[PDB]
Amino acid sequence: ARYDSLLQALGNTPLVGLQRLSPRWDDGRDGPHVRLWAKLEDRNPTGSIKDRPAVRMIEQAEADGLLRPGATILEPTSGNTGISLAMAARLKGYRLICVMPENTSVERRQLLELYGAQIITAVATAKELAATNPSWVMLYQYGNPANTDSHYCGTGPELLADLPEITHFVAGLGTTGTLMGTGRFLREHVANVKIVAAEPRYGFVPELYDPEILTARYSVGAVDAVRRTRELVHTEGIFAGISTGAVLHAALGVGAGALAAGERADIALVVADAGWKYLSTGAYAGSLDDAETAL
Amino acid sequence: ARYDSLLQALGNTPLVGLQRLSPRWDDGRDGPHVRLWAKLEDRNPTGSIKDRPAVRMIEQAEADGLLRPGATILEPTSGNTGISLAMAARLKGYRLICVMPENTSVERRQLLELYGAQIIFSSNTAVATAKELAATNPSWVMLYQYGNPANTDSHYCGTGPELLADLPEITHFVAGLGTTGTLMGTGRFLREHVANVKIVAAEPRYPELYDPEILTARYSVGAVDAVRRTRELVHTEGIFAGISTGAVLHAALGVGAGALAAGERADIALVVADAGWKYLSTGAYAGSLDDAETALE
Ligand SMILES: O=C(Nc1cccc(-c2ccccc2)c1)Nc1ccc(C(=O)O)c(O)c1
Ligand SMILES: O=C(Nc1cccc(-c2ccccc2)c1)Nc1ccc(C(=O)O)c(O)c1
Ligand SMILES: *Cc1c(COP(=O)(O)O)cnc(C)c1O
Ligand SMILES: *Cc1c(COP(=O)(O)O)cnc(C)c1O
Repeated sequence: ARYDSLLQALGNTPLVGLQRLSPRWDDGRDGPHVRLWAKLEDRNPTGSIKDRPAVRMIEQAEADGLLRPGATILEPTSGNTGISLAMAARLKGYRLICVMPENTSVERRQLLELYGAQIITAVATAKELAATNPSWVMLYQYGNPANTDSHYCGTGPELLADLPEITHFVAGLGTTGTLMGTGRFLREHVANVKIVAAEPRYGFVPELYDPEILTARYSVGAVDAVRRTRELVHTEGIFAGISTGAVLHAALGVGAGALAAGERADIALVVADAGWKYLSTGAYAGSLDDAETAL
Repeated sequence: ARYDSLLQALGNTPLVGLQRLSPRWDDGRDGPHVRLWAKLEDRNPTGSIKDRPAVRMIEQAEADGLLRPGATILEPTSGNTGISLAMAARLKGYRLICVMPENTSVERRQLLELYGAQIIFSSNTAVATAKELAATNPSWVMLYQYGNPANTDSHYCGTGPELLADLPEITHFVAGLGTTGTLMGTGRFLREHVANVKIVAAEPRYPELYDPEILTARYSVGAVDAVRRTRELVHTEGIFAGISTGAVLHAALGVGAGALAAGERADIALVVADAGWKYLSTGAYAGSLDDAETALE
């Protein structure tokens, strides 16, 4: 565990059994086990899963000759990808400018500046800004196969190593990188694997998306998401972000499926970031209806 | 990396070279290297170093027969130790009640309840209230992190061995001094294996575990210095740490400048104890440093 740079202290995230919240942790008289396992991607340099594609997208753009020393990077995001890229650019000697509206909160804005980024439909605006300079590159996490590659070459191998007996992989669907990359890999090695997606109730379709890979899709409501998140910290001591709530809700559906049909299940689910940056929204305390409108 | 419980997903935290912020990362014509290495103890179940002694103190109290199934735990803390114990108690089947003042914020309070703790407040009133609750029924226990050798043991048996393994060539270990667990435990261990090791403490300007023999230096750090360093650390190295890391880093840069001036090698390990997330609401990462200084108190 000795790294000459933070960029290497990346991935190799733990997988943790959720014994209290699993439908059936122990095999028994009433049937085989139905287990949830949690992949803690919040144990990453910036505390989110986006550290994986961020570093990969920079290394690929280098390899394709787009990125020369002292160059400048551009991307549409004011969230987790922004943070990740800013960390990674700073360390690779690059300059960053992120792509967001004025509307975007003071919290998100100041966090990016703290990491050293600079501040500026939004996908299109960005493409135009890259077309301004030869040394200005736009990585495009929504289209970039390096996003999908980072999970193919990291996340999937780690899961399979920790959980050879895996039956399902559940994860949030945003850029689609996680599900595409991890699902492509898991299918190759575990033929019977099911790849389940969790998403918000209502946008665009990413170039990375391939529908064949998914077995199922769950549309999750705010109240459900929040409730699950809260259950997850109350019961398991894991303080996750809101997308984990959605993922967990979907994973409990799947799990209830296996339990009803008397089958084994080992369900791996992605904890993509922690609850720290969602705390200011009150959503962890008070009523769930307060929390729903407060999001 | 497959764990049947979160309690095992603990320790084995990474050590990361700070190349930009190090006084001299490369050995050269002008002299030997002077390096800072960062032990990322924010990569822990609850995001702080207190996960290590919290789990240890529960396992020891079990072994000493204080903790039977369904029992209840008590401690003076509304911070990181409280969070850690609440996580750990919940998973070991125990009940928790924490001990705090009125002053303590709504943030800290709600975070503890979110982990499942219960609430008692007035720092020493609160220690005494807890004492009373152990006297209610003998199966209610107070772990006493400030006195408990299991606190010191967790760094002796984990933190130190991990450092030495990653950094055999270590010359200094720098860490914040609160309960003293980190410095005592890690320093006792490092001295046994690296004779010439220097154990430097960082603390703020104005415990039974404390042993003075162990420290080679003490640094008193001002709020403005602390905050500035924290900020430098995220700008330059991409590591978003808590305020105590700022203090630690300030001390580690003093030590480091020493070694550079005297033409000596240095490999200085320093503890990043938690992350900046829970300190962000205080504005201290933005604005003026004088705003940040008064906004912390
Ligand atoms: O896709 C995301 N979240 C997500 C995924 C799946 C489900 C939910 C969700 C959250 C609350 C309620 C219901 C669904 C949320 N997050 C996400 C965050 C950051 C970025 C980024 O580019 O910076 C992103 O592309 C997606
Ligand atoms: O020891 C701590 N911080 C620390 C240590 C050393 C130096 C400083 C510091 C911070 C700002 C300016 C100057 C010094 C701060 N924190 C700490 C947090 C929680 C607990 C707990 O028991 O719950 C604790 O015992 C200590
Ligand atoms: C990116 C992200 C997701 C979705 O992951 P993709 O691989 O982009 O689909 C979910 N939750 C959080 C917190 C994220 O940052
Ligand atoms: C506990 C703690 C310290 C001090 O550690 P001790 O081993 O108790 O001296 C410093 N910083 C943070 C954030 C802590 O939680």
